[PDB]
Amino acid sequence: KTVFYTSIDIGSRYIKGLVLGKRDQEWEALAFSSVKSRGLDEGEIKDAIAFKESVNTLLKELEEQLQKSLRSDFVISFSSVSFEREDTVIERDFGEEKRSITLDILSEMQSEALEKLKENGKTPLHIFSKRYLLDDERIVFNPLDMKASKIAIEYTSIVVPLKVYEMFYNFLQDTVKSPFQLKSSLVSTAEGVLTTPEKDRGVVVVNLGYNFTGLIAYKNGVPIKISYVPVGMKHVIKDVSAVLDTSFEESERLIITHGNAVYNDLKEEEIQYRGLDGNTIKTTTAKKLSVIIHARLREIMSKSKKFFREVEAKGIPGGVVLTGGGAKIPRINELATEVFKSPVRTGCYANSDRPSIINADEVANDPSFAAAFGNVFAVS
Ligand SMILES: Nc1ncnc2c1ncn2[C@@H]1O[C@H](COP(=O)(O)OP(=O)(O)OP(=O)(O)O)[C@@H](O)[C@H]1O
Ligand SMILES: [Mg+2]
Repeated sequence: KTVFYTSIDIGSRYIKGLVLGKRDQEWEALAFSSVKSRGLDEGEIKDAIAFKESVNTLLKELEEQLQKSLRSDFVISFSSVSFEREDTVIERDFGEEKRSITLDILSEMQSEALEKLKENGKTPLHIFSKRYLLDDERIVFNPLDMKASKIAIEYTSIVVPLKVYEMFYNFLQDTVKSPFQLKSSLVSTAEGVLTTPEKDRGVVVVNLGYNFTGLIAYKNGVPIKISYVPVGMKHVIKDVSAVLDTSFEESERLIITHGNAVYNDLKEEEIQYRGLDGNTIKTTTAKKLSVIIHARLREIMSKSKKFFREVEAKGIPGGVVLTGGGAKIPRINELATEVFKSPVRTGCYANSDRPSIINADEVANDPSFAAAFGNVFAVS
């Protein structure tokens, strides 16, 4: 039997869809597509009508490719500036009795934790067992099948204000014709591009998103910090449009097709583009475009450099993994290496520890689909 794993990644610019099939442990990419996101500046959906259709267009495209009808459970991730880390510990005392830890005991405890994390108007999207202690002072890597008299588990969780949660939940409930689970797009991205030795030794994931740049760091298998910089790709595009009387659409087209993270060695070859709201065709050079881009990019990083240090107080054995649309700008890793002074690589599903899904060559190598993959594996 082929069990289906549907996944949606709601971004401020694009909504990515993906459907994976597991059969014998035969991960395959049965369907996938991307669509222009609508109805939300970001964080908030300011036009649920426009937004709901964007999600339906995606759903149509997906169902069509599958020559089927999606009725399986969905895993939907979305981006927010309000995601944050929260911990909680849960303990059990079986008295003098020396009970053996089973999966049941572990899920009860994780459930106890989920409840506790639901407070202060926040609600957990991801939970990670951080450490295990059997009857005070015996750190184990896996408590399962071990007999203890007492057990304490510290959990790390990524939470969101239920205010934001409701917003997405309500609208998606009237669009997705099946139950689902919301997830952080930043955490899922990390889960879909990182490697175990990386999540373990220490690594920083820098998502070069649209409205902002997301920051998340892992150490010892779980995230230890998460934040962002209020500077994203949207700003690089505003910059290009400002310097060149061009429109925002034309600005993005240029960035996507001619942009480069290193301008110093480019040729001054001519590049044409339509002026602001007119046929008036104007012209720039390859180098001038990249000069405008370069500035914005140096800011984004130089600005997220304090995060690098802030976590350094708890790791670059893994360096930085760049993901998101920005990660696709040519030679951006080269710019990042100079700014962060550490090893920099591009994140995508292919360069991860994760299973080598079959028929899935383009999206698995696309940084923009990282989260889509993460959503599925950030579960089972
Ligand atoms: N191939 C590319 N080369 C360079 N820049 C690109 C490329 N593809 C996309 N971008 C840039 O990335 C932006 C989209 O970023 P991204 O794909 O991270 O957005 P998103 O997932 O919709 O947003 P969010 O960060 O809220 O999840 C575009 O506005 C564009 O400027
Ligand atoms: Mg994204």
